[PDB]
Amino acid sequence: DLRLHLLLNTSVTCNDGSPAGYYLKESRGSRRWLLFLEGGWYCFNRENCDSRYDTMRRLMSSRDWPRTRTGTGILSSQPEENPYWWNANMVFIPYCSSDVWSGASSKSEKNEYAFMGALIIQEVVRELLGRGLSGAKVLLLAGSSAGGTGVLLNVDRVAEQLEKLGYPAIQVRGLADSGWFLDNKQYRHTEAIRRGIRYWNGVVPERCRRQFQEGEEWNCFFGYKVYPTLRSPVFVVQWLFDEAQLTVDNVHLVQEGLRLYIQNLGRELRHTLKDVPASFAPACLSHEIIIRSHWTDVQVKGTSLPRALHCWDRSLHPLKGCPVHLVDSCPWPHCNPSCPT
Ligand SMILES: Cc1ccc(C)c(OC(=O)c2ccncc2)c1
Ligand SMILES: *[C@@H]1O[C@H](CO)[C@@H](O)[C@H](O)[C@H]1NC(C)=O
Repeated sequence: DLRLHLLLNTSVTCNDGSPAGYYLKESRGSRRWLLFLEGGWYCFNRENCDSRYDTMRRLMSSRDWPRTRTGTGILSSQPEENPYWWNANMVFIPYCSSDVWSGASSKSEKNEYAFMGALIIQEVVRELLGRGLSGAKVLLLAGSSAGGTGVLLNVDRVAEQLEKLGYPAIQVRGLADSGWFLDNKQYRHTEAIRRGIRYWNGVVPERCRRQFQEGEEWNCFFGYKVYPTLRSPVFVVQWLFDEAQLTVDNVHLVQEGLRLYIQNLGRELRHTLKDVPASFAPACLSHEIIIRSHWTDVQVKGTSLPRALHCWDRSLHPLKGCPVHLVDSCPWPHCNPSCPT
């Protein structure tokens, strides 16, 4: 079990002004630290945030959080469940800012809600340095869905923060799960991101911001555009037929037009990953994420995700029998027999 700690700086808050926090399980025989960002869509104006506050309140508030959580999948401490990093120090950071981990805006006389995702990550890191993170060799910033996009937006800021605080020996890396989206044409008929950034005072990585310039920061929420601007090593996990991508595209899984649309989407996703040397992209229709207990089952070309992640660790010390670039080439959901059932 991971134990809850509410932030000691109580001005770094969830949407409703309650303190943000993190769940921690220490492993004193390890210098590896895994910090996982929870996902769960976002809200982008007063009216849709009010609706989320009525029926998704744990994603906007710490008032009802439980004292403990069980680590699962990549956050499990059992070797059978987690062949990759079972002995690491484990951190789960709840998503209570509704801003894709991008916000830097406090509640005030003009703001009904606080959007502080980018500042929550910074404050968690700062408070962990006093609890053993100061001695780490590797900090892996991981996350799923909105948390996976959050990794892409924040990994280089964590690296810069640790450099400026005087910890240049900690190697910062990212693991983005299910957060690599395409700004494609819908099957039936990006503005939500543009509106959100303004409402949240959202921030994006500086090298990407300098390319797209003022007003066009929404581009940096798209992995294929932001990834080439990043300096930290990043491993990308993405289903070729991701269910959230299909939802945004107004597809609900077939006649000829939809067959062509689905095949073209898988081809486009594969194309965006061609020059991503550390990646795992199975040809499956899924919303399943890396904290699920059976995450070990899926394989690409005979290699599982825990194995590919281990090979990535070795590569940061190509390797014989230890691949890190694993992208399916077959063109239809479940053409890989190991897809989640
Ligand atoms: C679940 C989730 C979390 C965060 C983001 C940014 C998501 O993607 C989009 O909002 C988006 C995708 C493609 N075209 C336009 C918009 C989806
Ligand atoms: C608490 O966090 C805010 C926002 O990052 C910061 O401005 C403030 O200085 C912090 N307080 C302390 C005591 O560090």
